[PDB]
Amino acid sequence: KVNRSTALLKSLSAERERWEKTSETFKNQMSTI
Repeated sequence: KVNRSTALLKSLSAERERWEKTSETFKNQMSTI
């Protein structure tokens, strides 16, 4: 279904943004360990 495809597309784009934020947080934690 097209609606399901669009919903999962926007959800996975949000996941991409969240997980690149997680990656940069992981890079930040190296400075403090």
